Formats: sequence, C-alpha cells, structure tokens
Amino acid sequence: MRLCDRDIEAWLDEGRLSINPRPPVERINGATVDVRLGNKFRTFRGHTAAFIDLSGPKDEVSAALDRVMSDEIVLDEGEAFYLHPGELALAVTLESVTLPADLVGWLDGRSSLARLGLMVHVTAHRIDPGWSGCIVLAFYNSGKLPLALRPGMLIGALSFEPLSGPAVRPYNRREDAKYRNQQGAVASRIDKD
Amino acid sequence: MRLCDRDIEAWLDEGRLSINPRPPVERINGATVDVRLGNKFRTFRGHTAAFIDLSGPKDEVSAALDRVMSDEIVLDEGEAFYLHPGELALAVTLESVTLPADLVGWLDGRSSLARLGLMVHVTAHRIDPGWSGCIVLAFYNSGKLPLALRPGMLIGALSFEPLSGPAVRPYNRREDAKYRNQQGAVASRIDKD
Amino acid sequence: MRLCDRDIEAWLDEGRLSINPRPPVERINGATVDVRLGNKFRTFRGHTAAFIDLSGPKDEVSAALDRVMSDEIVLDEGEAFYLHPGELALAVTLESVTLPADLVGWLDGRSSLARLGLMVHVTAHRIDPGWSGCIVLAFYNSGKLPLALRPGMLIGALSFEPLSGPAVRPYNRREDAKYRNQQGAVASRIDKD
Ligand SMILES: O=c1ccn([C@H]2C[C@H](O)[C@@H](COP(=O)(O)OP(=O)(O)OP(=O)(O)O)O2)c(=O)[nH]1
Ligand SMILES: O=c1ccn([C@H]2C[C@H](O)[C@@H](COP(=O)(O)OP(=O)(O)OP(=O)(O)O)O2)c(=O)[nH]1
Ligand SMILES: O=c1ccn([C@H]2C[C@H](O)[C@@H](COP(=O)(O)OP(=O)(O)OP(=O)(O)O)O2)c(=O)[nH]1
Ligand SMILES: [Mg+2]
Ligand SMILES: [Mg+2]
Ligand SMILES: [Mg+2]
Repeated sequence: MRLCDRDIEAWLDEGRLSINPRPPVERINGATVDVRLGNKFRTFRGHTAAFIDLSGPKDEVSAALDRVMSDEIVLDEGEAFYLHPGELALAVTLESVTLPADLVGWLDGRSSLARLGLMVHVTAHRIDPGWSGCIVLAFYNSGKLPLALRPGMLIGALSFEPLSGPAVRPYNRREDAKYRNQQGAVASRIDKD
Repeated sequence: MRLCDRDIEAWLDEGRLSINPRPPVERINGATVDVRLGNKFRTFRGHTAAFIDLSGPKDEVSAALDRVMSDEIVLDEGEAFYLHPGELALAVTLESVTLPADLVGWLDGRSSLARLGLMVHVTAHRIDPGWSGCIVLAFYNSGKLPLALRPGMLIGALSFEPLSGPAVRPYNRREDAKYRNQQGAVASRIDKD
Repeated sequence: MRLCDRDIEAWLDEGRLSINPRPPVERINGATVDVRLGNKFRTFRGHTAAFIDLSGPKDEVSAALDRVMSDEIVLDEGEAFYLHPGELALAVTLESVTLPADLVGWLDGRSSLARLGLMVHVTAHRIDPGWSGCIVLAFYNSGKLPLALRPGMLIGALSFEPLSGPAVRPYNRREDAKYRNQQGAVASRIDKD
C-alpha cells in the first residue's frame, strides 16, 4: 500500500514525513513525489588502484577508496555535468527527506531518462525508516549518447509505504549505519562493514 | 500489499483494471501477470549528435532527439530483433494496461532473462494510477551474447499495489503528463519538462 | 506494507517464513534482513556461440546455454571472485529462503555497493509466494574498478510484503515453474518456456 498523492500531503502536513524544500502540489501526484538533481558530484580515478576488495582489511579498503574517488565537484552557474556512456558517477538530490520509524521510501528514476539509458540507482533504491538527509545517486549511462545533467532538473521520484509497525532499529538509531548526516555526493563507505 | 493472483483476477473481472488482451490463467500466478513483447522497436543514431542536453532549450533538445532516434522498426513474419551486448533499445509490450486512480503497477523482468543480462527497464518501472496504454520497454543487454528478441515472447511481469486511497492527480488527468494513450515504441519526451 | 524488523523476527520465530541460516539481530533492521554471498559462481563462454534465441526451438537453446555457461566455480576459504567492469556473472546467496503463499519477497543491493557499480540483480528481484531455496544472483559491474567478492560478505537485503490473500498458484505448486529446489549458481532455464 503505497501512499497516494493525497496521503503523501497529509503525512507532510502532520509532520510524520519531511521533504525540504517541500515540492509544490504540481510535483506530488499519483503515488509519487518528484525529486530534483543537486549540484554535488563525484567521479572515479581508476589508474590509482587495481581493484577494490569489497570485504578485505579495513585500512587497505579505505586507502583504495580514497585513491579512486575524485574530490567533490560543485557545478558553476549554468554548468552541466557530462555523463558519458559507460560511466558511473555519483551525485545527490536537491531535497533532504526525513522518514519516520513506520515508513519506507523507494527511489525510481524516470521513464523519459530510462529511454535515453540513464539509471539513477544501481540496485539500491530503498530509503530506510529513520533516514534523514539528501539522497546520494549512483548514475550510470547505458545509452549511446552523452547526457548533459544540470542542477535543478527532475531526476527521479519517491514513493512511500507504511511498515507493518514502527521499526525497532530505524536507521537513525543504528550504530553501524554508514550514511547518517549524509552531506553531498558521499562515496561508498563499504570499509566500515 | 500486492494483489495476489486470485485478487488480480477479481479486479480484472470487475473491470476497473484492464489488461488487453487479458493473459490466460496459466500466466496469472503468485502476485503477478506475465507480459509479452510487442512488434515496435527504435534504435539510436549516435553520429548525428554530440550529446543530449537533458535541461536545454526546448527547441534544441527536441531537434537533437529527432536526429538520434531511428524510425520505428516493425518486424516481419518470423523476424528477430538482435539485441547486442552494450546496446540500449526501445520496444513495447503486447498488452495494453489500464489502471484506476487507486492502483499502482510495477514492471519486473524475469530471472531467466536476468541470468543472460537482459534488463527490461532502466530504473523506471512504475505504472501509474490512471495509466492507460501499452508499456514502452528500454532494453539493455548487460550480458556476453547477443539475444534475439521475437514479438510475442514472455518479456516481464506486472504486479499491482492498491494505494492508501484513490489518487487525486492520476496520470490520465495530469496536464503535464507526457505519455498518455501511448501506442508504440515512443522515444523520450524529456524535452517537455 | 512491508514487514518492519520486529515483525520480520516474529515471522521467523513463528515459522511463517524461513531464512536458513537465520541472520542475527544486527542484520535485521528497519524493513529488511541482510543477506550474504554464497560460494558458487558461473561465467560465460561467448566464443562457443554467436547468439541466444530466447524464443527459438527448445533443443537448440538448451545446447547453446550448455556451451556458453561455465562449469560451476566453487571458491575456497578466503578465496575471491574478481568481478570486472562490463562482465555479467552468476552467483548465489548463502541463505535459503522459504516464503508462504501469502507473502512476496523483494531483493535489494546495497548503497555501498551501488556507489561502486555493483548491481545484484538484472531487473528481476521478486521472490515469489511459495518460493523455497537459495537465490541466484545476476551480478553486473557498471563501475570503473574490478571488485573482489568473497563468500560470506554482505551482498544485499530482503524485504517482505504481505499479499491481499493467499496465492492460489504459488511457486511451489506451479507446473511450469523453472527454479524449485535450486541448487547453487543455476544458469538460465529460459529454454523451458
Ligand atoms: O518502463 C516503463 C515505465 C513507465 N512507463 C510509463 C508508465 C508511467 O505511468 C509513465 C510515467 O513514468 P515516469 O513518471 O517514470 O516518466 P516521466 O518521464 O517522468 O514522464 P511524466 O513527465 O509524464 O511523469 O510512463 C513506461 O511506459 N515504461
Ligand atoms: O534474483 C533473483 C530473482 C528471483 N529468483 C527466483 C525467485 C522467484 O520466485 C523465481 C522466479 O522469478 P521469475 O518469474 O522472475 O523468473 P522466470 O524466468 O520468469 O521463471 P518461472 O518460469 O519459474 O516463472 O526465481 C532468483 O533466484 N534470483
Ligand atoms: O540511492 C540511494 C539509496 C539509498 N541511500 C541511503 C538511504 C538508506 O536508508 C541508506 C542505506 O542503504 P543501504 O542499506 O542499501 O546501504 P548499505 O551500503 O547497506 O549501508 P548501511 O551499512 O548503512 O546499511 O543509504 C542513498 O543515499 N541513495
Ligand atoms: Mg513522471
Ligand atoms: Mg516467471
Ligand atoms: Mg544496509
């Protein structure tokens, strides 16, 4: 049972859910709220490491991650990020979303973007109960043309599903949660596993 | 709450939900209905453009789109569409689906197709309340062999989720909705944002 | 509605669904249960075949699948599988999962993995009511570095959604179901279509 548009509004109105800035009525429809693209990005520098050991020693993994990740890119006014076919990049939503303990969120991309090969997540689109922050995007261009991405564009959509009850270990209370207070296009923290 | 198979049948009998043609009983099971491939495709002409500006002047965007999209391809008796590794293609379902204001639909592929690398959507699989039309597929072959696609093959599954109530701004009434009554392998209308 | 963590635990306590071995409390949180990578893999041998006719004669398809699919690869203690950019491979969860006729499961990857391009499914992530067995993973590396995967690592998450009622044709009782009693890194059985 996803929340319909009307019930998304009522949750935002009660304060059970928060999205900041609040998208206007025109971006709240059916069962979704549209989200927008941020201005923070990150790319990869492959020439600095051979591989990433997903479950290796924490120090080695951490060092490899630091070598391979670019600095955070902040786009000048009227500047685009050019996402080329075959390229994975990180970005972020404009909006910060905060979920209560009794709700879960789901990121979709967009059919218009899908038909040009742009994936807005890499089999990870769950926004957990207790989540609070902007949402980091893993972009991949599976199409044949480079896509110019500009801050402010409509980039995806969120839906919302009540849980069977309130989560007992929501994300804000989980001591081994990686992504609380998530600022900008944060890189993988797989080394904290 | 997804509609189970016997409730999918009930909703179809009752007529607010429509799938046309209606899959037989052997194709409605668990919490899904199987869907089949149509006969309309499009491909991409990359040599005609440097990039697509996904937030550019509506005129320039609309023109770049028109250069890069192939004419709609319609397949002869016994023809295959050969989907090569690394290529994005557009196709269409056989079936047309109609959802009322109080239902959302979700498109899956198939595990049998997944194990050969066939993706059937590009992070965009929500079928909205109020949707009426055949579903456009953005295919991507992530695998190691070309896959021959033939009209009428089983291509994916739809499941259906009641909303918390009837959407106030369903897809069929939304004046900025891009794809109402969609009737072939329709290219991106990202230029209408 | 998804089951919250506390309810997931209840359903496990009561034998309502099964996950074997049972993940500990630190892996059940919010609306999910974390799952782990098994030790069986398959790759592809593209040189043995020109293509796969998904919808062709059953005979010929089966022969092609048998030529292209590798023998099952079984990794030792501590051993790694190197998943390189642009390569699909098959693998399997550590956990076996059994769902009743009134529940559907859903498979997510992990944000930490998404941010390095690891897809854990290829648009096929539904676990059906009536399912019983380990889950075959279709892995694709959309990123810029190779990724070492070790048996036992955290690979993804499961969420569980009650259906509108019991499925009348759950997976365990459906005649043309392909994947009952599976079986390690089982290849595509699309030839059974
Ligand atoms: O694989 C898909 C997924 C969705 N749709 C349809 C169903 C849906 O109801 C509609 C809108 O999808 P979305 O909202 O993801 O696309 P958009 O580019 O944002 O279009 P709009 O601007 O109309 O919202 O397009 C498809 O045809 N194929
Ligand atoms: O990543 C996944 C996703 C699903 N499955 C299992 C669970 C599910 O219940 C079953 C069938 O899924 P699906 O119907 O998508 O596969 P199919 O190719 O259509 O097979 P069938 O003919 O048995 O329906 O396979 C996996 O092993 N791995
Ligand atoms: O596209 C996404 C998807 C999720 N998240 C956030 C929301 C979510 O609540 C959290 C964790 O998601 P996941 O559990 O998939 O990540 P993990 O790698 O398993 O992190 P953790 O160890 O903190 O659970 O990260 C994003 O920022 N972007
Ligand atoms: Mg939309
Ligand atoms: Mg199936
Ligand atoms: Mg997690």
